[PDB]
Amino acid sequence: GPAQDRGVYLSLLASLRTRAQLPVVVFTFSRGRCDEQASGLTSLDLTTSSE
RNA sequence: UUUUUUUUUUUUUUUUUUUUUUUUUUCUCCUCUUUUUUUUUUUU
Repeated sequence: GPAQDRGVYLSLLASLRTRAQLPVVVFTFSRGRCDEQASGLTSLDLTTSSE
């Protein structure tokens, strides 16, 4: 769902940032919805202030 | 629920020269009448 796919995004991005496999590549099969994925999350902040 | 790839505005430059206005034709050709020729001279 529109609000449930975000749940999937914040589920996979939760049980993987704790462990060492934080670098992740998502092979989206559409040039259009690829930007839609990043647009509707808006909060990961996976960067240190030094980086 | 629609991915991936398909180049672009020709290369060249560090060659010598010791002439001179013009330019080139036109043929022989019946002159009508008072004359010898007047004359010094002086006032500029």
